[PDB]
Amino acid sequence: SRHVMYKKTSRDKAVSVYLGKRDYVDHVDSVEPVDGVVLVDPDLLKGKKVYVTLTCAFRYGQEDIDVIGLTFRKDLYYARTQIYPPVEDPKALTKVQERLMKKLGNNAFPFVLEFPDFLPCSVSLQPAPSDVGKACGVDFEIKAFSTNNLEDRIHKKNSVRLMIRKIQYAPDQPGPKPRAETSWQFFMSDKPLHLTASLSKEVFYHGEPITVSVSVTNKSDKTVKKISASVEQVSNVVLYSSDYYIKTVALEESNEKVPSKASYNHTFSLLPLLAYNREKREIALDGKLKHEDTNLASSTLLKEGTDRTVMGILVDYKIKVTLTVSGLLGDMTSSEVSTELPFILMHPNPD
Amino acid sequence: SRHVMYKKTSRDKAVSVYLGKRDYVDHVDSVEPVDGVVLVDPDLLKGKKVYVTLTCAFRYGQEDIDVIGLTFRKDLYYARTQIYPPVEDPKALTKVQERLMKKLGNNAFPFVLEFPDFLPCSVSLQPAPSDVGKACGVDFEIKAFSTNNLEDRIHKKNSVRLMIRKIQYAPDQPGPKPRAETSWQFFMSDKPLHLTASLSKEVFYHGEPITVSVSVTNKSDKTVKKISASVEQVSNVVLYSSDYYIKTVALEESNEKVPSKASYNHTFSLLPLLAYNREKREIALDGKLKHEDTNLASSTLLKEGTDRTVMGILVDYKIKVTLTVSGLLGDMTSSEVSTELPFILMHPNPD
Repeated sequence: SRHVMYKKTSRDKAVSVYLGKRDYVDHVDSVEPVDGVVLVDPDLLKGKKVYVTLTCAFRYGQEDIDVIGLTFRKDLYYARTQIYPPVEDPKALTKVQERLMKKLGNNAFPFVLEFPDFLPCSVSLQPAPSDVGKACGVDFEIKAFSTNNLEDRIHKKNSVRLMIRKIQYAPDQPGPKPRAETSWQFFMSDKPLHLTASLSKEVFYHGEPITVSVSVTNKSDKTVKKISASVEQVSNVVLYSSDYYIKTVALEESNEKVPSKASYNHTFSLLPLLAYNREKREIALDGKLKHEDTNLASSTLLKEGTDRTVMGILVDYKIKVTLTVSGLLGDMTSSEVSTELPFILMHPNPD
Repeated sequence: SRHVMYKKTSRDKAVSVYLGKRDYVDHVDSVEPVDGVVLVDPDLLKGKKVYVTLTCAFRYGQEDIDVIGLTFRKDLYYARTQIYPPVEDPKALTKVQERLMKKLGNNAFPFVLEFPDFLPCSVSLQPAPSDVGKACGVDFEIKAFSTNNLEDRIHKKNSVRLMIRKIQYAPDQPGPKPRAETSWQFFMSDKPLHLTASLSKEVFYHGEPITVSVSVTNKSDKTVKKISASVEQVSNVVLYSSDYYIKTVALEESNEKVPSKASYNHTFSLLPLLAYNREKREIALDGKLKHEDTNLASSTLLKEGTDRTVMGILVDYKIKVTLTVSGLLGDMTSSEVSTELPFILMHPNPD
């Protein structure tokens, strides 16, 4: 039984919001709803009506939504539900809504705000210290407030705001094994540099090592000086500025030589975590850096022909294995050749 | 007959330097020497001796060498030659040194400063407006000055400085044809996505179109939505800060579909010039942006096991062809796969 719960009271002692979670799982097929409870104080309400909202929104300039001096903002969703005076809709309470209701008492009014399937998940771009202002990403916010009319300035102490998150999971099995053969033919004649990278599965979760079986067969006269397997994260902003970023989030090298007429076989273990990329800036995270529950951003996925500008940021990951061949181009020069496999990265299934 | 010549007089009317060129060709095998002439005025010299220097040097912080407020500087070469009073070395004058000598008269003393083969060519990184200070690169400078002792402060008006450049050429023939087969095997069974990019040659010059013959054979159930061929420039700084940059300097897309059981054949024409990349910042050039004779930086080349930190910046270019397949990873998602060929980019042979 989960004993933990998130709550915040409006600083006029009028409204108060109570959530079980802050992180809601997008299962691709469906999304977890925001089942919550709102407390009221009819005396201090002063005959004002109370509503609850759910706002998904892209921002650009600052970290959070509720901050002065944004460069751009574009709400991607809005909902509203009157909780007091209550439009009498006695729906079945969730097991979480029971826990929150009993403790409070009679002035506890449940609610359920739903999530669309066209929205992205939570994503944030931590900017470089110098380029502070490039900061952008998608945010989510539950908010409750007391009001009379529907077109009024909501006062400082009337409102109450909880920053929530949307995180993405999907099953990795049953799934195939991605493979990539490739054969470079430099020079006269037909003597190829064969490379063969492969994966065990297409989906991966934060914390999971990513095994890449490499298989080189060097028929050329020239030698392979280094072999290296990496995880690259590409980020594409698709609102306001539309910037582009790329980061190596994991890397493992092999300084072993692979000369002519030789063959190489090794399985690299790559582990892209934020832990080893804290110092790195201009990187796509699924939250704020200071928070502990933050990881690298999940793989964005676009269905059919959805408006790309909706997603806010497009994050994708790929494996990349790179051979560093001595000679090849130039009499005495080291050149590089690579081959890239894409994969999905997501948040693991919560307990 | 070239009627043009570069000259600058020290603003004490003491020393003056006269060059035919400012751009000297590194032919990889050899380098063009700095054949020049120096003018003197024995009366105003005031019994001071005159020398001529050739200084290759990396810098970081500003555009030029002769500027106040550098963050880092590391000279990579230094030479000196006394021209007055002349150590009597009557060597044969070049055809260029003749032209400069006759016009001046009796006070014209020729000189020849040589270039090592361990030095890089001219390269510069134009920083972003925001990140001004990332500016770095290799510079070259001919300098003459009048002095008494060898350990004195050279005065403002005694010295004279000409910023010169070192540019790299090499022959493209006789040469092979780079090719790259690659075969992706996603999903169960054995149905591959075949891609085959190829080049006509390995060396290319500024201004020359780069033809890439692409050849797709889609045996998989899924469709290829887009095909794209690009030129990527990677820059690696190897002194002081050691930053990393990557830029698409040329791009050509093909929105033609390539469905299952189908085949694609087309030759893309890519043309990486600075003209189409002026707006782009954090890009490796072979000079200052404001100058007209500037292009994209040439391909750096490292021989045997040279100290990489000598070159200052490591610039490399590659062709990249990218297939954008619908489906593949995810039920209804577009993923990408690519294959990369390296090539050499250099300055063309001067007239």
